[PDB]
Amino acid sequence: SGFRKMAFPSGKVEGCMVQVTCGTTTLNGLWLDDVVYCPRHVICTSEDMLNPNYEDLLIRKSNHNFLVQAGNVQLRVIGHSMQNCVLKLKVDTANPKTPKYKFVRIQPGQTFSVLACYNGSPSGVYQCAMRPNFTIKGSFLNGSCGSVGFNIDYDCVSFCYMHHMELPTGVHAGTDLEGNFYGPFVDRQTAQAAGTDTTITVNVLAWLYAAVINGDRWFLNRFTTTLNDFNLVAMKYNYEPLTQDHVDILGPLSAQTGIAVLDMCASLKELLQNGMNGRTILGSALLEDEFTPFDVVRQCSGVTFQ
Amino acid sequence: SGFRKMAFPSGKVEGCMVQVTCGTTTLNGLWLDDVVYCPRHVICTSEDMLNPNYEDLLIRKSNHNFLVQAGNVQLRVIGHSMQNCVLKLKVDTANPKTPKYKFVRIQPGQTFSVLACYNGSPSGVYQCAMRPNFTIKGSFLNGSCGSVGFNIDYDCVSFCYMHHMELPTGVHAGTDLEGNFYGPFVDRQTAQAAGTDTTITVNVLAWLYAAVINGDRWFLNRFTTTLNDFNLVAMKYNYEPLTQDHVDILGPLSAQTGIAVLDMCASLKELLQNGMNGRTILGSALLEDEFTPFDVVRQCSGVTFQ
Ligand SMILES: *[C@](O)(C(N)=O)[C@H](C[C@@H]1CCNC1=O)NC(=O)[C@@H]1[C@@H]2[C@H](CN1C(=O)CNc1c(F)cc(F)cc1F)C2(C)C
Ligand SMILES: *[C@](O)(C(N)=O)[C@H](C[C@@H]1CCNC1=O)NC(=O)[C@@H]1[C@@H]2[C@H](CN1C(=O)CNc1c(F)cc(F)cc1F)C2(C)C
Ligand SMILES: [Ca+2]
Ligand SMILES: [Ca+2]
Ligand SMILES: [Cl-]
Repeated sequence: SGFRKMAFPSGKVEGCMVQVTCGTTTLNGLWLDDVVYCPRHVICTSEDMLNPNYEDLLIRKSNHNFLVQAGNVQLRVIGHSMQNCVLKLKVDTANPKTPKYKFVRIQPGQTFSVLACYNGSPSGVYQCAMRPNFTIKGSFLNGSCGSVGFNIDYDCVSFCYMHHMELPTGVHAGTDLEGNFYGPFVDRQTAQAAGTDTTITVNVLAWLYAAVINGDRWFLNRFTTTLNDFNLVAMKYNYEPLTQDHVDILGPLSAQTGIAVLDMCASLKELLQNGMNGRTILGSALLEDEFTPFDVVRQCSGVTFQ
Repeated sequence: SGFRKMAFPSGKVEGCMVQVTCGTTTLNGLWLDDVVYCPRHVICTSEDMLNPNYEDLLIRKSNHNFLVQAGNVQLRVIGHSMQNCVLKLKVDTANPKTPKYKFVRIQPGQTFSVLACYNGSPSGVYQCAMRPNFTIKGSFLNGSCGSVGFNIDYDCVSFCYMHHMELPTGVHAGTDLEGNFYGPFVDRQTAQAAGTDTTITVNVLAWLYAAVINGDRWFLNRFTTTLNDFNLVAMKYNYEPLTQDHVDILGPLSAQTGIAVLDMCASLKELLQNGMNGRTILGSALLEDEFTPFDVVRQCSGVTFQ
């Protein structure tokens, strides 16, 4: 028993982390086979960043301008191109530790692990969600750019995120591994603000199922609701609409606990309208929306990876 | 910016995890050089566990009775002994992935990462604290026994915990790597209860320093207090006494923020007596006591490991 915010084991991603230096700028790179992926603003100095011409700045650079280190060892760059907001540096050595991997673009509401890195060396690992407003609530300092976020499915690392920037309010923005931003953000030092966020309703329900499984059951009421009446209440409290797909995805947790999704919706409606009255659920005083239904089943079923 | 509950990168510990089977019972082992460390109750069946004679049960076992798998590969056991609550199985192959490591016995209040494992395969990683009552608030299912907890100091893995058991209220108990229990617990299925817990005062202060560093400053008052007057208030709210050692350990965060430890004590006293009035600190509605001063400086300074 017990429920913790749990990250994927980081070992397969640790073996892929390198340092990329171009001039004054060092950040992190991801070394898969014979390619290093990093943020394209490694080619910028301090003044450049207000409004850089990347395509232009990159012409003034030769392969030899990029210093790539995998721990001690220097990797020799033998090619380089820009894809959207990411650099691909071809190196003369394939990474012998390259895991089986995929590049995925995750959906808002989905979770992943971040391996926070400085100078190509891993700092820590923590679980995040892609917020509805396409930001993450991370912990990133200057030097963390190029750190990646990922899921592991048995032996396969699905890379979904590369860190580029911080926004007002201490939230973070980045790209998929094809260098396309999540949300409307751009890799320029301009006035950019995150959209208003919303609470990921399906994840809050998944977490109430995690509470029941763990014997924290005080908030279960005797009532049901319709999907329509539920979404009218959710709307007031800045919660995303619950869809039928969301209901279907909650099916297995519903069946394991013997609590219909619409009955759990009736309990969430009461919590939203009445508050928690100083009580906790799974040790928390606020409703948690950063656990997917999959995360709940995995953690409560003890699913493992290669 | 941003503050997350962050685990150590798990890669060095992942390479040490194996499966140990004795009869019907499979749990996890830690393979360092040519020795596998696991919980000694791997030699028990279901009925044994009410009050096992370990010394006795272990005599009926030969080396060949222990099936040890490192992924696919079987390891051949060529020796076995019991040290307190742990088995040492000598194997004919030294682990080529053995990191530089130490066995440490941590102090209550100190944090570590758990690599949750099933059938020798890693599940997830999360940060825990050794509670004052010698329990941890973990996430452990049947099959997780032998999972280890650890700190990384640059290249060196300090093993401090091996998982043995769950207690009433969904909290967990285990041993150091010399097989001695943290707290008064025993590896028998008896009525055992955790002592009353207390809040780790020094860690709450470290976390308020983390809030200020991150620009969450609303709870800072204009007052100071003496150490004695502070500890009289702490006592009422079931907080540990703050010692001079604790004050000295908070010195660097005090200096970085320009807030004397006794001034921050005055602010915590007001929070304890008045509550948070529906406000949050670093996104939390409750005071957090599972971040050490070291954890705060590391996460806010971007310290990395080999
Ligand atoms: C990254 O380049 C690195 N070397 O680590 C760095 C990471 C951030 C520093 C602080 N925390 C981070 O995650 N990224 C950047 O410096 C990016 C790059 C230029 C500006 N920028 C920002 O993050 C700007 N941040 C910012 C705010 F957070 C808030 C605000 F009001 C204005 C800001 F500029 C690029 C986007 C090219
Ligand atoms: C471990 O042996 C394994 N194979 O994973 C297992 C781990 C626990 C199962 C549930 N969560 C765990 O962390 N340990 C045990 O089964 C230990 C071993 C015998 C009993 N036991 C318990 O954990 C008993 N738990 C228990 C309570 F949690 C609460 C309660 F009121 C009574 C209990 F027995 C040993 C201690 C030898
Ligand atoms: Ca050269
Ligand atoms: Ca044999
Ligand atoms: Cl909370």
